[PDB]
Amino acid sequence: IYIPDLLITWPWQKVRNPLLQEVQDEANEWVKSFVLFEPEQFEKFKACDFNLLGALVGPLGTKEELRISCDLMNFYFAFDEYTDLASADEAKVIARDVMESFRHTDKPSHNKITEMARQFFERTINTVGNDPTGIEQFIADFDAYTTSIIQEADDRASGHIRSVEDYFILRRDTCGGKPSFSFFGLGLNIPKEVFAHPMFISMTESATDLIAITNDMHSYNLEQSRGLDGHNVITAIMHEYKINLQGALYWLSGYATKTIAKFISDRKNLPSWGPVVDRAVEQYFDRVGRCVRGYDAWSYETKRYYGKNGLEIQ
Amino acid sequence: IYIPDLLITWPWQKVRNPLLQEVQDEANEWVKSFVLFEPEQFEKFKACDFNLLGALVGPLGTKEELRISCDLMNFYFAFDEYTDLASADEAKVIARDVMESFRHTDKPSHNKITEMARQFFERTINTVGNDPTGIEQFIADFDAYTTSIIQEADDRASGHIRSVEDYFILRRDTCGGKPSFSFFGLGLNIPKEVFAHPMFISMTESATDLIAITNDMHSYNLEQSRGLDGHNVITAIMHEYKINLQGALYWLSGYATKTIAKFISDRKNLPSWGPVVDRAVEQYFDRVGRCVRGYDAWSYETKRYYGKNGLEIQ
Repeated sequence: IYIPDLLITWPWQKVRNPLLQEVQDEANEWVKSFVLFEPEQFEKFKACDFNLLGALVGPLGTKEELRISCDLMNFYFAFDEYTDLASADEAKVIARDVMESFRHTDKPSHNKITEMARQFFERTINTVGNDPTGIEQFIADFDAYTTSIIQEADDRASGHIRSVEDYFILRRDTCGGKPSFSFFGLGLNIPKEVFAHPMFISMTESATDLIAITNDMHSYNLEQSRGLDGHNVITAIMHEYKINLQGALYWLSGYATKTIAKFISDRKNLPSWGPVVDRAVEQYFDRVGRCVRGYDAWSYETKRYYGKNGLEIQ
Repeated sequence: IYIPDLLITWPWQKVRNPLLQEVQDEANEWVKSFVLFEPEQFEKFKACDFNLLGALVGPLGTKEELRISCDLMNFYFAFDEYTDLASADEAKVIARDVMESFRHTDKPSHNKITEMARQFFERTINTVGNDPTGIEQFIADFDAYTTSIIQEADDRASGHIRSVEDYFILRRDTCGGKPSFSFFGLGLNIPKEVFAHPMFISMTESATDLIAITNDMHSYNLEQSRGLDGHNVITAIMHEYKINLQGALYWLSGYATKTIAKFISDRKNLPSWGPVVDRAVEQYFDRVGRCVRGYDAWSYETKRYYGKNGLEIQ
């Protein structure tokens, strides 16, 4: 099997924040203070290695900025664990309380996950400053993310094979790209009208697809090993186009090439909103660029470790 | 080799204007009047079958509307023939004169190709009415089309294998999609500002890629049955991604799927410009839809007739 590099045409290159190993400890301290880690649960947690992910995607900056980058990825883990054996309606209330903790960090929390959420976002606004419009964008993205996951666990145990179109509509919210992008953009004070511009949304959608499909390609070998390969884009493509695994990977390479080319073209054709926000929007998608590359780096290294492997029998 | 259907997700369906056979004569009794056909030259002209293209592609309407639709396709051929043995700077002058013939149908012409151009456009404006903004769009599309072909024939006899990105930048002008779209849109009186809207340009680019890649895929067997065709998108993909023919076709299927999905998404997210313009833009891309399907229909039937079984081991 030949596995194409879906990001060969993605200009942003992999860079590890050097300040890791200097926040990796106090970051792992913080999380354990909120999660009663069982043995075997601490394993797969640290075998995922969410702090490295923060170092690959977050701004290259102060030790405090790498701090909040580590908390985001760790908070995503903690939120999923805290709501693991919760029902749909309970999960929706928990997510709504988490979003209230983000909106008002001055108000006190009422449980482990609202306190975690309150601390992490209070730290973030200390480091990054006030950003009314950015904060609203992030909470809106966090809401669409939590909804998609809670309501996909409500769909689970069903015999329908998802089409390629329906795979993307769901995975654009489930993969957690959108709230990662809007979080790393906090402080840029981008106006609400720019976030609602179709070319902003279009570039956001293209970058999310790349996070979803790279994650599925890099995890597919693992997934198909133990019948976890049912919700993968490769399975959707093989089923819908009646082609073998090799075919579906060439297909993704084509799909990826068009997606990247439209991301870059849309960047070059954005409207101007004057010099100040233009620099902000320039910086925003620079951060998205680093984020897509950083997810692909981490998602390749962790879900099939080895070295520079390119051909397997699976 | 398995050949995918690149337009399987394209909602517009193939429909032949029933008024063909009733316009095919008097329309073919026009090109003969302007081109001195030699044997072997009148062959491929009736073996290309440009009036069926007009019937597959143009609006389903009056016999006069099918007339102007067949004139455009016929004019594209007659222009290439008239400028076949011309130099680069000579070809630019002839193209500039033709565009002047479109701008001023009242003024007399000075040669075969300016008279044909004048007679075709006066008829077109008799049928569809005046369209100042639409006429400017079409002439701009026709300028970029003639320029691209004149400069490709001038660069030719060079050692460069063109990359995938450079293949698309050229072929978006060379395939004649853009002037076809703006021509079939004549009469809709779309505002100059809607033509310059990046979502209008993006949808236009997406539909042109589909015209370029369907034509190459449907002509690739012919093109390689006679060499290796170094100017085909399949050649560019095999070279650039170091994959075989089968691989490059799966790649195209993925590239087409993303392109189509972005065309439909972009249509659904156009801004509103009021009730009159919105109906105009709805009709414009409905016609582009029919045009893309119609080109794919014609170029599958012409370049390798046979039938649709799926497989063709060549």
